[PDB]
Amino acid sequence: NILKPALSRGQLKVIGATTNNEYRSIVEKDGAFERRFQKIEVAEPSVRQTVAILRGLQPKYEIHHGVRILDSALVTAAQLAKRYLPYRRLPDSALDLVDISCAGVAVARDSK
Amino acid sequence: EYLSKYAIDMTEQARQGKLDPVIGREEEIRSTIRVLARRIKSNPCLIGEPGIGKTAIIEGVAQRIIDDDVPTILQGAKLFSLDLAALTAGAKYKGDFEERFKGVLKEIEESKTLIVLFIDEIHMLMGNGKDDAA
Amino acid sequence: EYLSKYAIDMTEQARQGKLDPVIGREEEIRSTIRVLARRIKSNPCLIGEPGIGKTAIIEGVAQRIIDDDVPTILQGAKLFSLDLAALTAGAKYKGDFEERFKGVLKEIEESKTLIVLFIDEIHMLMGNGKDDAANILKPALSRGQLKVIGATTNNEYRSIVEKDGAFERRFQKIEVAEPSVRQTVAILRGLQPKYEIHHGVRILDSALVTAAQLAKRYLPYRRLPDSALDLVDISCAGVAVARDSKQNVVDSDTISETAARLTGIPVKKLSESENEKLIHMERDLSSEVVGQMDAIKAVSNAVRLSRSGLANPRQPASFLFLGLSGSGKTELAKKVAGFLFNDEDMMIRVDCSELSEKYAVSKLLGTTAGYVGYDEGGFLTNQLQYKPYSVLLFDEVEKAHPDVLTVMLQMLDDGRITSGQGKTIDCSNCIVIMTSNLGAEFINSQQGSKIQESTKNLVMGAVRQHFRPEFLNRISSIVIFNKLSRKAIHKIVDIRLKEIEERFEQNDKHYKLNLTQEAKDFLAKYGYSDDMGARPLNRLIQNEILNKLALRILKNEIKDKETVNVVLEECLEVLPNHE
Ligand SMILES: Nc1ncnc2c1ncn2[C@@H]1O[C@H](COP(=O)(O)OP(=O)(O)OP(=O)(O)O)[C@@H](O)[C@H]1O
Ligand SMILES: Nc1ncnc2c1ncn2[C@@H]1O[C@H](COP(=O)(O)OP(=O)(O)OP(=O)(O)O)[C@@H](O)[C@H]1O
Repeated sequence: NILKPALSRGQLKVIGATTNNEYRSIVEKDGAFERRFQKIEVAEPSVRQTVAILRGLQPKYEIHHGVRILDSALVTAAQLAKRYLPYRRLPDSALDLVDISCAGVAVARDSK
Repeated sequence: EYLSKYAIDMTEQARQGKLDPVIGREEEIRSTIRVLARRIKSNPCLIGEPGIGKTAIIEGVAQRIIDDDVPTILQGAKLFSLDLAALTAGAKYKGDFEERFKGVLKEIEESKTLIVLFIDEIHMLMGNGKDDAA
Repeated sequence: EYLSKYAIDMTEQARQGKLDPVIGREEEIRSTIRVLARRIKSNPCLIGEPGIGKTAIIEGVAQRIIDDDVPTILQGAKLFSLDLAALTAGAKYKGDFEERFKGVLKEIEESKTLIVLFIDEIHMLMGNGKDDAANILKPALSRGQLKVIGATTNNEYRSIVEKDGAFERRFQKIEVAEPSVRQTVAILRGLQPKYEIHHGVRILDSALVTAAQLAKRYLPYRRLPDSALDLVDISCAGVAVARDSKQNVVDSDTISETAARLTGIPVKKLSESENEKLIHMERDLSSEVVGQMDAIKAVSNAVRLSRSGLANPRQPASFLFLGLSGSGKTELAKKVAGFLFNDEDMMIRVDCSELSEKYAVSKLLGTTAGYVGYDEGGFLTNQLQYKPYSVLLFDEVEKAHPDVLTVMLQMLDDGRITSGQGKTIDCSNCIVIMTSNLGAEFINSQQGSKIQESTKNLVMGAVRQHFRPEFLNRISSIVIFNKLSRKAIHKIVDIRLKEIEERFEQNDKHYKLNLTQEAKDFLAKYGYSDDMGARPLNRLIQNEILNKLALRILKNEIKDKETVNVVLEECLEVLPNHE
């Protein structure tokens, strides 16, 4: 009855999260969970939105790595993420480019 | 008493207004009652898709009992919902959990009104492929 | 006295009248006694399907002992029901399990006669992973008589033997038979007074006969010793239950109807009206399906024969629907379900469109153990096990490969279809409707809307070329649907327009259907693409009416209702504005 009697009574508020195909498995294997949880579709952000996110996270990266990030750099990460990493969704794809680039600067400092 | 630890008094909850009033399903509640009113193997099980309302029927049973819509045969009755915990509270010390279960059964038959026990998720009764099902 | 702490004295129960007497089991009882009389292989094992009187024999033995129908050799023995608490009373303390079996296995022979132990479920011994779980005490001590009688399910016996070995060598396997209906009734009669007394109702003797006979036909999943009693006990309760809510058990009005409430099977409800079940069927099927009256009657009549169980106990109502596509070859089937279950969606559609002999049977019946995924029964087993009188539809059964057709051969004649699991279904109470397009080559000649004799034979030729006659010979009727004469089309257009209204959810916008004879003729005339049946009428309506309507709705040019007129096939009907 994992979470069951409580979810069924409005008690034990639970916020779940999973991947579309994982969900598919929930729906097929249990079914009743789909009747216990309210599905909320989460949408991939656009490039513009992705950049806004990156700007917001920019200080976490600058502080962590000890680097300064140009705004055009973040725009670039989002554009390149969409164009060159088509199989992986934008939030991480852009962040990987930003985070790794920042890391590279830091690593490079210790290379000399 | 094991019922005070391992089961919910559905009829208490009905009495307390904690259960939704049942709407319709008159034939299903009558069918349920006719089976419970049997003398031999009086054990109905509600089958249907999840999301159908079969629990609501069980709540309906409790409501019928509270307001005595239940036939004379079954009016002097109580309805409890057995948690899996009777068995799933831990099997440490093989057989103990089966004994708690049997304990519950002793309480149910022993005199104190026609106590009927509700088994939710009856699939759990399957045990470990018979074997542990005892 | 371990036995007085952990076991029930079965002869106590016999003496106290707590056990039911048994009928017809005398030889099987004698067999267990004769085995006990042996010095070697002295422990009988009652083996059979669940419910096949295995403990009835044992309970019967206890009575035969107190009644002295047992050799004195054995008669002086006492019988006890063991296991369970015998073991589970201990838990902590390794070896307690042996200590629990040990004094039992000593007291059993210590002066106070010989005690026969009953392990009703031998299969629950041996040990869960062996673990020397005191089971070893049995073989170890088994030389000292310590006679044990036990029982197991046929399936379980196999498991006992394979798991232990010694048990096969120590026990005498005994097959226990399922009784015939005649024997079953005799059993029921013996128990009749127990139920009459227990419930305070009477039972008609014909009712007992009915329970056994009815159960044999409509409860194939439960063995007669139980199935017949279930109908008796449930019925008796039904009488007492109704009586004692805020008399006797009638063969018909109580048992036949009870079984139907339990299992489904409308024909055993012995309904008060074949007007509101058959007559209305023809009318309503005819009301919605225009033309093909011949088919409607064929089905209605085949269905009629199932009333009261008159139809053959091993043959589903069965049809093969041939004819022009668009003639309602599957629409009729839905309407039949629409009548039978008062709901068209209750029909079990079988996707015959997708068949290969290598998957074709397996997706219907599933597979055996050892194969990726068991969940057997995709389309047939999983439905028929729960819906005894469902109606099946095979959309293009003709695309089936011989393996499926073989399943259908069984279905159509002794429908004890074996699932991949190995368990049968027994769906003789279902309705089987199958379809095919084979007659297209002849019916498309358009030479007469009612199938003509030449056409009929040519169509049946193709059917007989395609399916083996063995299949065809098992179908209740083969019907070639009539083509949709213009006459039919006018009636159909009205029906379709109403259907559109009926399906239009929340009909704020609703059809006025100011068809007038002119648009009726427009749809009926221009939509009469005879060689495609009625289906094109739908396309015409979508193209000419609904598209415009949808646009006017989107533009909010319509607030409610729905104006119709003809503006002037070039007129295109054209619905008017509204607001
Ligand atoms: N006929 C009804 N009368 C009153 N309440 C109902 C009725 N049908 C549904 N409900 C309400 O909605 C729920 C019906 O779902 P129910 O609890 O029966 O789930 P369920 O059918 O048991 O499915 P499950 O197998 O996930 O338990 C009830 O909890 C009740 O609140
Ligand atoms: N005799 C009829 N009266 C009213 N409507 C009909 C009639 N025949 C056909 N229709 C309409 O046309 C369609 C007939 O569907 P149906 O699938 O039976 O055609 P079909 O011949 O089965 O197609 P196919 O042979 O490929 O399964 C239905 O959608 C129904 O609305």
